[PDB]
Amino acid sequence: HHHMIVLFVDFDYFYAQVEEVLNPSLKGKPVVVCVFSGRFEDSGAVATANYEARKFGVKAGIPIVEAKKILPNAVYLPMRKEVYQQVSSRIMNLLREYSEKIEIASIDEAYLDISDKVRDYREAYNLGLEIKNKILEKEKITVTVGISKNKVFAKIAADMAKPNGIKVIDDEEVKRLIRELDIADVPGIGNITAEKLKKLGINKLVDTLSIEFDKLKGMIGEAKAKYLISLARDEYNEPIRTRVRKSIGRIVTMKRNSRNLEEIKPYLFRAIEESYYKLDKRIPKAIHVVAVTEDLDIVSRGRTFPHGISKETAYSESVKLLQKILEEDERKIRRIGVRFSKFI
DNA sequence: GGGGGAAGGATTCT
DNA sequence: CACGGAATCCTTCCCCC
Ligand SMILES: Nc1nc2c(ncn2[C@H]2C[C@H](O)[C@@H](COP(=O)(O)OP(=O)(O)OP(=O)(O)O)O2)c(=O)[nH]1
Ligand SMILES: [Ca+2]
Ligand SMILES: [Ca+2]
Ligand SMILES: [Ca+2]
Repeated sequence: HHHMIVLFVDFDYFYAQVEEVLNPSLKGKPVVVCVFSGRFEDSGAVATANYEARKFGVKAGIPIVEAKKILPNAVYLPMRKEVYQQVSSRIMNLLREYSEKIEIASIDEAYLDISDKVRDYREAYNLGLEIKNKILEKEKITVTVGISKNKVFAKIAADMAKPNGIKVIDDEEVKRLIRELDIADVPGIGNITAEKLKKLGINKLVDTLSIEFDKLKGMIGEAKAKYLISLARDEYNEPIRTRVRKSIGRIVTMKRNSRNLEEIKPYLFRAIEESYYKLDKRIPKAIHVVAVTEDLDIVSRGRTFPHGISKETAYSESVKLLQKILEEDERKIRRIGVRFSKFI
C-alpha cells in the first residue's frame, strides 16, 4: 500500500503434525515420517520428523536406518502424501478468506498480500494471531507466521520464529539484516551457491553491492545475480500471484539397480499409470523419462508433441526415451520415472 | 544481432 | 548418497529473419 505487507504462513513440521492430528496419541513422542524405497528392511529416507525427534538430529534427508540408530524407539510412519495434501488444501482455503492475493508456494506454505487489509504492522501482527488461531481451531494445525515488506523477508521472518511462532521484520530491521544476515540463509541460496559466493567474497547480502555485476553474473548466473542485488539494494518487490501446476510425475526406486530394459519397464509403466491418474483431466504435450543413476546422478530425455499425449503414446514414447538413456549412458539405473508438462 | 523453442543439465527446496 | 516431487534457471543448439 505504501509498499507491500506480506504475510507468510508455514505449517509446523507438516507431514508429522498431520499424522499427529490423525492420531493425537502420538503427541509428545518423537514422530518420523518415512519414505521406504523397498530395497531392504528400512531402506529409504526421512521425509520429515517432529521436533521431539528433530532435537536428537533426526530430520528430513537422513536414511531411515540412521534415524532408527539414533532413536530406535521413535514412532516410524510411512509417508501418506495424498492425505497431507488434502489437509493442506483445506487450510489454504482458510487463508484464501483473508486475502484474494494468495500465493501457494508449496504444500505447506503460502504468501498473502495483505497490503489493503491492514495499515502498519500492528494490525498485521494481530491478523497473524488471528490466522494462526483460526487454523489451529479448525484443523488443529500449528503454524508459524512471517511478516515483512516482501516475500523473501516474510519467509525469513518465519524461519526465525519456527516453530509455532510469529515475527515481524519491520523496514528498519530489514536494513540490519541486509548487513547482519548470513547469505546462506537467503531463500534460493543452497550449498552450491553458498560456496560460489564464499569464494567471491560474499558472506552477507550487503556484500553483493561491493562486487561488479558482470563478475557476479559469471559466477552465479544472471537471474540469481539480479535477485540478490535486489534484496541488497532493498528493492525486492516480487508480487504475490496464483501459481498453477506445470508438471506432474512419479518416479520409483527399483529393488535392484539395472540396465536391462525388460527389468526397468514394469517400474516405468507403474510410474506412468500413477502419473496419469494424477494428471486428472489435464492433457500434456510434453513427456520426460527421468532416471537416477547408481551414483545418485540424474539423467533425463524427453519430447514435446504438437498435440496432447494419450496414455498409449506415453507408454510407447517412454520406452524410446528410456532406451535413449541406456544408449547414451553406461551407468546402471537406480530410480526410474516420468514427467508430463505443457498441459493444453 | 537476436527472437523463440526445445532439450538436457544444474540447483533449490532448510 | 540410502526418498520423491516440482519450479526455475543456464547452456547449447537450431531455425531463420
Ligand atoms: N520426501 C521429502 N519430503 C519433504 C522433504 N522436505 C520436506 N518435505 C515435505 C515433508 C515436510 O513436512 C513438508 C513441509 O516442508 P518443511 O521444510 O516446512 O518441513 P517441516 O514442515 O517439517 O519444517 P518446519 O516445521 O517448518 O521446520 O514437505 C524432503 O527432503 N523429502
Ligand atoms: Ca515450508
Ligand atoms: Ca513447515
Ligand atoms: Ca540454504
